[PDB]
Amino acid sequence: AAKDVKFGNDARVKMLRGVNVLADAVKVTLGPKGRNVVLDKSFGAPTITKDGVSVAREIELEDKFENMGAQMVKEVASKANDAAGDGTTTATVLAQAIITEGLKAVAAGMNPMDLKRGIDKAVTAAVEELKALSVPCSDSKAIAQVGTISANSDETVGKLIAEAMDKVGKEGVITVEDGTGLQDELDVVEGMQFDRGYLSPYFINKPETGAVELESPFILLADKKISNIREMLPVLEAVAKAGKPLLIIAEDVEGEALATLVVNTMRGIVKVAAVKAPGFGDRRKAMLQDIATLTGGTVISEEIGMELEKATLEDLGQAKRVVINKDTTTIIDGVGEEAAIQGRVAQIRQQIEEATSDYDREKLQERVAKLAGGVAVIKVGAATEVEMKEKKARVEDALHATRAAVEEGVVAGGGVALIRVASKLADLRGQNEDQNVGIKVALRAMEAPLRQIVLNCGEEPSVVANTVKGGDGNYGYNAATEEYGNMIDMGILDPTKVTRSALQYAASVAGLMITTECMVTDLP
Amino acid sequence: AAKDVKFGNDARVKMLRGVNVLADAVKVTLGPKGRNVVLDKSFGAPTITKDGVSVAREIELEDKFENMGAQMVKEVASKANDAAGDGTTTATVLAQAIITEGLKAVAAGMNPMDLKRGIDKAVTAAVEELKALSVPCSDSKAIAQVGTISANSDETVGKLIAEAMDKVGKEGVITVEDGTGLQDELDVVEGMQFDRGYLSPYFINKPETGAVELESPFILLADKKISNIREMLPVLEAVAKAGKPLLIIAEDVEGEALATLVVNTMRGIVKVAAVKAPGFGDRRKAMLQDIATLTGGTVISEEIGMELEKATLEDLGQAKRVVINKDTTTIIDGVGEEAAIQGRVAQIRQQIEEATSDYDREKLQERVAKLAGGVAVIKVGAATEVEMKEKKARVEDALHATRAAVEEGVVAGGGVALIRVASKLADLRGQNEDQNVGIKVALRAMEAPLRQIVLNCGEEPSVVANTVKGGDGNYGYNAATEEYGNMIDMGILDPTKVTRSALQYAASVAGLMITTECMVTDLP
Amino acid sequence: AAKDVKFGNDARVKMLRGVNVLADAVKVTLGPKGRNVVLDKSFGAPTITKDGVSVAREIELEDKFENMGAQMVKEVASKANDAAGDGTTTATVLAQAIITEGLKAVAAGMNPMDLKRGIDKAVTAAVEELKALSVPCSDSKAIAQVGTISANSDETVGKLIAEAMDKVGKEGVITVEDGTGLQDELDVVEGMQFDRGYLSPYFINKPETGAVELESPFILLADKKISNIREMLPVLEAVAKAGKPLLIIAEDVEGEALATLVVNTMRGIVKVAAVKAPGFGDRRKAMLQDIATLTGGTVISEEIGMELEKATLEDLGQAKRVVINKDTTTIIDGVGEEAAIQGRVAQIRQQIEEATSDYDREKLQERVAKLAGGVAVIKVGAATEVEMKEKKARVEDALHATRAAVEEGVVAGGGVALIRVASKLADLRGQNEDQNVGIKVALRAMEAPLRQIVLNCGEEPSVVANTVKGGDGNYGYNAATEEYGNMIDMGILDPTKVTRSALQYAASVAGLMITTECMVTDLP
Amino acid sequence: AGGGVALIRVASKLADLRGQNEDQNVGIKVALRAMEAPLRQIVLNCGEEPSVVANTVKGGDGNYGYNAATEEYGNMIDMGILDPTKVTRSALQYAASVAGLMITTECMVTDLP
Repeated sequence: AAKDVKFGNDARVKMLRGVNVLADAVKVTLGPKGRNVVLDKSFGAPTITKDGVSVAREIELEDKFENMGAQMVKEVASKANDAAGDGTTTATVLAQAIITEGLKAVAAGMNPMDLKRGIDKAVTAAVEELKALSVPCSDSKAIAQVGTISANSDETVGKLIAEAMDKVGKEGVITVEDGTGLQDELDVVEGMQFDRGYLSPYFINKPETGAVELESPFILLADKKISNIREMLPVLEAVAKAGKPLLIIAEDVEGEALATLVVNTMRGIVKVAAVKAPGFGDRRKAMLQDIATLTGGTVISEEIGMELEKATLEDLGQAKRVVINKDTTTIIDGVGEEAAIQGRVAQIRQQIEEATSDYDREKLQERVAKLAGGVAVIKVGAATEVEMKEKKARVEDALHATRAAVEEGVVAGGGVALIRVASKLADLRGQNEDQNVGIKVALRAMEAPLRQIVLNCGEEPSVVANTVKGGDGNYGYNAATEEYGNMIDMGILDPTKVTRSALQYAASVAGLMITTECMVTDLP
Repeated sequence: AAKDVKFGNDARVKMLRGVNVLADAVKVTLGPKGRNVVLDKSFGAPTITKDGVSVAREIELEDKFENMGAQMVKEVASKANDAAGDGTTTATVLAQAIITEGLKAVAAGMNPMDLKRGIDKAVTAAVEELKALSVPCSDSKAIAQVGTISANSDETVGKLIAEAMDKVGKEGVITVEDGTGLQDELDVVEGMQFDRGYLSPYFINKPETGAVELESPFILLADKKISNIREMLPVLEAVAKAGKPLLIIAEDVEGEALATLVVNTMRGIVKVAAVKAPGFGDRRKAMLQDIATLTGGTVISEEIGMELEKATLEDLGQAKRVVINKDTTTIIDGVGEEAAIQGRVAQIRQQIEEATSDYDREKLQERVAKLAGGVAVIKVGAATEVEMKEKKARVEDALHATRAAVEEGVVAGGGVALIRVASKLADLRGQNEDQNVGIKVALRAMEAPLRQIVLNCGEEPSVVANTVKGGDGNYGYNAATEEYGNMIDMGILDPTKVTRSALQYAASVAGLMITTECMVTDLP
Repeated sequence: AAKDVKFGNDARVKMLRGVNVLADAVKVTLGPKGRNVVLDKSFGAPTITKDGVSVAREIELEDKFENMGAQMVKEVASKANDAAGDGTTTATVLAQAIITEGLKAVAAGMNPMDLKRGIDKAVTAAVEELKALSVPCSDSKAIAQVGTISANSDETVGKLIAEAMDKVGKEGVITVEDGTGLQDELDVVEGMQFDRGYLSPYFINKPETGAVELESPFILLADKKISNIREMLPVLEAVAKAGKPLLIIAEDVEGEALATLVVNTMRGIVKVAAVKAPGFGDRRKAMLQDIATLTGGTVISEEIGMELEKATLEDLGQAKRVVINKDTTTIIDGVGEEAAIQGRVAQIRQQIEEATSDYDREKLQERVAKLAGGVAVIKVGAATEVEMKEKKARVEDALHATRAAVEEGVVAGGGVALIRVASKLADLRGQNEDQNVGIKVALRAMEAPLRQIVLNCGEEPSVVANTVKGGDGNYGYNAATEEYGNMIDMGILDPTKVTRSALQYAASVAGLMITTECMVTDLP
Repeated sequence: AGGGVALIRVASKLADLRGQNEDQNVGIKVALRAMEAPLRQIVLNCGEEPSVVANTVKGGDGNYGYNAATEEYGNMIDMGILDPTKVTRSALQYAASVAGLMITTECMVTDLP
C-alpha cells in the first residue's frame, strides 16, 4: 500500500505532538494529589481512574505520525513497569521532558547524535549516583517495612511478605491467591518459574495484571515447533471433554496454530495459552523434562518418534494454577510425583559432580534451585469477599515493590531522588558543546517527575525544586503532608530499581526520537 | 489610528523576513563576480545596477511588520556608508547573519539580553583585533596607491589626491568639481566646512551623490530661529531678481518657513537650501561670524535689534559653490576680503593666547584651522564630457576611501580581514553559556561577507573560507583571479574604518532586534 | 511605495517572457517576406506596418516584471538604430536567442558570469571577423550604388547622395528637406552640427522624424545655466512680437525655465526649443562664439558682466532653418556675414600653429571643419506631393545607410554575414567549460536572424543555414529569388556598422539579463 | 577503503577522461560528481561540512587514512574502515544501470488513479 513519508523537522514535531498527548494525559495522575482520568467504555459507565498505566493503554491517536510518537514512548515506558512493578508514568514524563528540550536543541542546529551521547552519558552517571544514594534491604525487618509502605501502611501485608520470603529466600518464587476464609495462609508447594511469556497478548484474561491465569490446567510438553492445528486436534478435543484449561509448552507455536488458538480461546470455546520452552539447544530438552517430572507429564518429543496426534490425556502434566506474564511463566502446585522429582534432583546433583566447567556447573545449579526450590503461595484472607479481593491486589502490589527493593534497595520517593542525583552531576561534561547541552537536557528533565507532583499539589514547582536542591542524601519534600527531613525514614520511597528503570527507558526512547530523520506510515 | 500589535516570536519572524528580502536583494552584488539587480523606473527603461546602496534605497515591503525589519537595518547600514564611504552592503549581510542565528538561539530559550552582551563582547574584541591587523597610511606615497586602488588602478587619481592632501594637510578640506578642459587643476581657495547637513532631503539636487550643490549662491546668516516665512520674503525677492541660489544658515529653520522652502525649491521657483548653524551657545555666535567674514556677509542678529525684513543683498555673503551632505556643509571659495579673513584669523590667534581653559583654547584652535586652512578644489579633466563626469565620480569615490585609510589604515579586502579577526577569537568567553552562544553567533557572522563573495563566484564557500582561516595576517582569496596570497600587496583592501563601521553598525541593529519583544504599526 | 521583489530563476523567467512578447511581435517583420503587424489607435483605422521599430515602440506589458524584460531590450536595441540607421529588429531577435539559451544554461547550474564572458569573447571575435569580411566603400561610384540599393534600386537617390558627399566630403553634414518643384536641388549653406540634442522631447513639432524643426529662428546664445524664466522675459516678449521662433543655446536650461518653455510652446504662446551648448569648459566658451559668428549674433556671457534681462534682438543669431534630433542639432544657412566667418577661421588656424599638442591641434582643426565646411541641402522634388514626401523619406533613410557604409564598409545582408562569421569561430575556446558553452550560445544566436527570415519565407531554416555555412565570404542565400551567389553583387547587403551594432548591443543586454539575480518594481 | 573514500579516490583518477562529443563529456562529469555522493552524505550525517572533507580526501592517495569514526589520518584499510571491492563495484554499476535507463526514458504508461 502507498505510504506517507515525513522528513526531518516535519516528522519530529508530529512525534512530539503525539507524545505530548500521551504524557499530558498520564502525568496528571502523578503523586499523592493526582487527578482522575475518565476512560470511556463502549457501554455503561465510564471508568474513573488515577492509574497512569490504565490511561496509557487507551491512548491511540488519529494522525498516524502523531500516533507513532505516542506508541513509541508507550512501549518502552511499559517496560519499566514490567521490570519493576512501577515507573511507567515517571518514564513517560521523563521522556516528554527530554524530547521537548532535545528537539528544541536540534532545531537550533545542534547535532542530534551528539545530543544523544550527552543524554546517555548523563544517564550512565545518574544510575551510578542512584546506586550510591541507595539504601539496601537486607534483613526481614526492612523487607516488612517496604511491604507495609507499599500497601498503605498495612503492617499485615509487610508481615506476610517477610514471612513468605523467609520460607523461600530472596531468590525464591512467591505467589498470591484468593483466600478461603478470614485468616491468611502460607504454604510451599511443588512448583517452578521460567523466563518465557505468552506468545500472544490475547491469551490475557486478567487485564488489570495484564496476565494469563488458569486454574487446574492440563500441561502439554512438546519438543517441536507446532505450526499446524491438525496435530493438536486429538489433544484439544480431549481437554475440552475434560473441561479444564491447557498450557502448551513447546519450541514455538506459530502462524496457523497460534492464530487458531488465539481466536478459539478468545471465542470462549477452550481455554488455552501457549509459551515457548525455556532456554535453547540441549539445555531446552532437559528443562522440558524437569517440567514434565514436576507436573507428572510425558514430554512428547518427535525425536524418539512420538507423534503429537497420538498423545492422550495421561501424557499431559497437571498443576493447581498457572500464571503467565509478558515474559514469565510460573507453575503452582505440580501434581508431579513427590518422589520422581527427587529422582530428577538427584540426577542433576549427580551431573553437577561430573561437570567439567564453572558454566556447566552453575547452569545445573539453576535447575535444582528451581526443582527442589518450589513455590511460596500466599492465600489472602478477609471478612467479606470485596475486602479479600482488594487486599490480594495490595499484596501483589507490595510483593513487586519488595522484590524490587530486595535486589537494588530504596531511594527517596516523590521524585526527590532524580532531582537529587541531577544536582550531583552539575559538573559533568562531554567531548563537545553539543554533548554538553545533551547532558544538561537530561539533568533538567530529571526534575520533571517532582515538578509535576508539585504542580498537581497546587504548589509552585520551582520553589519546591530549590528547597529540594538545598538538602542532601534523602532529605526532601513530603509531597503529601508538606514537610522536610529524611524521606526514607518517614515512608516516602521508591525501590531504586523503579527509578533507575524509569530513567533508562525514558532516555532510551528519547534518544531514538531525537535521532530520527524519517517516518513511514500508511495513507489516511 | 488603530494599531496592529505583535509580540515575541510572532513579531521577530516578521522582522527577520523583512531583513531577508533586503539582504537577499543586496548581497547578490557583493564582490568581483557580483550579479545585477534590476530596479524599475515607472517612466522609461529599468535601471540595471551592481550598487548595493541603490538597491537598498528601493527596498520597501507591503507587510508593515516585515517592512519595519527592512527599514531598521537599512537605516543602520546607511550610517556605515556615511561614516566611511563604503560598507553598507557588508553591514547588511553581517546583520542578516547575526539576526538569523540570534533568533534561532532565542527560539531555543536562551536569554536575548545575554546573547546581545555576547555579540557585543565579540565585536569589541574584533574591533581591537582589527586595529592590530591594520596597516597604516602615513606618507603620501601610500596615500597615492590607496587612491589608485579605489579608482580601478588609475594612477592619475592616486596622485591627484596625494597632491591635494599635500596642499591642505591630511585633515584639510578637499573638494572635487567639473573640470574645464583636458587637464586636471588643483587650487586652494578661501573656504570652510562644518558639521551640519541639510535641514531636509528634497533639497538634494544631486541624487547620485545624495547632495545639495549650489552654483554661485548668496548666503544669509541669521542669528535666530526662522519659523515663519513672513520675515523671509524681502530677502527671497531680492535674491530672485539677482537670479541666484540661496543658502540659509540660521539657528534653525522650522515648520512654516521650512515647509514653504521645501515646496518652493521643488517647484523650481527659487533654488534654496537651509542648514542649522554650527555648534551651539556662544560658540555658535562666533562661528556664524566666522562664516560671515569668509563669505563677506553681515550677520543679522535679534540681539542687536537687527530685523531680517531689512536685510538686503548687501548683507548677504557669497561663494563660488556650496556642497551639503546628510551631516556636512562645505562653503567653497568665499568672497570675503583677504584683509578681513586674516584680520579675524589674527583675532582668534590672540584669543588662543588669552584663553584660560584647555577646552576653550581647543575650540578656538579648531576655528582658525577652518578659517586659515581654506579648501582644496580639484577640477577634473578629460578628453570628452562623459569621461570627465566618470573620472570625477571615481575621484569622489577614492577621496572618501583615502580619508578613511589615513584615519585608521587598511586591512585585507574581500571580507578576509573579518574572517581572520574572527579566527583569532576562538577561545573568547562570557559570563554564561548564552553569552558564549552570543560570541559564536558573532564569530560565525563575520564569515558571511567572504562566504557570500565566494558564492557569487560559483565556488564552494566552505572550502575557500576554511583555507583563509588556515592562513595568517593578510593572507587570503583573490576572488577576481582565484589566487591565494597577501591581500594588501595584491591591492585587495578595505580601509579599516569601513570594515570596523560595517561590523559595529550591523551588530548594533542586530542586537536591538534580538532584544525586541513588541512591535506597533498601523492597520493595513 | 511598497515594492514587489523577485529573485533568481523566478525573476529571470518573468524577464524572458517579457522579451518573448517583444521579440515575437517584432521578428515577424524580418526579411523580404515579412508579415504585417496591426497596431491599434484610440480612434479611426488601426495602423498596418512591417516596421519593427514602430512595433517595438508600442510594446508595453501588464506584468511589471515581464515589462522590465521588454523595456530593457527595447532600450538597447533602439541604440543600434540610433548608431547605424537600422538593426533594431535584428538586435532584438539576437537578444532573444542569446537570452533563451543563456538562461537554459543558468538553470542547468552553469555560472552566469562565465557564460557572459564566453558570449563577450565570441562577440569580440565576431566583430573582428566582420571587419575581415567587410568590403569598403571608398570612391563615390560605390557610394552611389549603396544609396541606390537602400532606396529600392532608385538610381536617382544614389547619385543625389553621391553628389552631396562630393560637395561636403565623406564626413560633411548632409541634410534633406522638402523640394519646391519637379527637380531636385543641392546647395551648400552656412551651417553646423554638434552632439547635443533637444533638452525636452515635448519641443518636437515634427513627429515624423522625432525632430524639432524651426523656420527662420532667432538664436539666443547664453554662456550660463538658465533656471528661471525671470531673466528670459525681455528677450521672449521681443521674439514674440517679431513673430519668429527662438532657439536657446545655453550651458543648460533647467527646472522652472524648462517647464515654462515646454508648456508655452506645447500650447499657444511662443514657439521655442532649447539645447545644451556643445562640449564643456573652455571649448564650450569657444564654440559658442563659433556659433555666434556663423549666425551673426552675440554671446551673452555672465563672465564679462552680461545680463539676459538687458539682451535685445541684435544679440540674437539668425538662420534659415534648424533641425534637432535626440542627439544632434543642425543650424542651416547662418545669417552671419562671410567677412566674420573668414576671420574666425583665420583666428583658429593661427592657434593651430601656436599650440604645440597633438590633442589641441585636432580640437582646433575640428572647429574649422565645422565652421568652414557648411551644410549640404538636398531639396527633394517630384511630380506629386505624396511622391515628394515618399522620395524624401527614401533619401533620409538612404543617407544614413551610406554614412554607415563609408565608415565601416558593407557585408552580406539577409543575415548571412553573421552565420559566415560564426562558422569561422568553431575553434574559439575560453578558460573553462562554462565559458565554452557561453561561446557556443553566442555563435548559435548569430544564426537567429537568417533562420527567422527563412521561416518567414516558409522555407526550412535548418537547410538554408546549412548551405550558407558551406559557402565562403559574401556568398549566401538570396532571401528573395532563392539562389546562391555573391551577396554584395546581387545587392543584398547591410552596412557593417548595422550588423556590428546589432550584435554588440544584443550581447550587451543579453549578458546583463543572464547575470541578473534580483528585480525590484512597484506593486500591481 | 570504506567510508565512501574509494569512490572519491577513483573519481579523482579520471579527471582527464573524455568521450566522443561534448555531451558524452557532461555524462562523464555527471558520474564523477555522483561518485562523491556517498561520502558527502556520510559527512553530512556526522554534522561536518561535506565539501571540506570531500576536498581533503581528494588530495589523498590510494587508501589514505581518513578516520570515519574519530576523524584522523593514517591508512584506511589498516585502521579497519573498508568495503569489499565487490560491493562498491556492484553499487556503482547497478546505480549507473538504472540511472542510464531513466535518463533515456521518453514515455511512461500506467493505470488510471
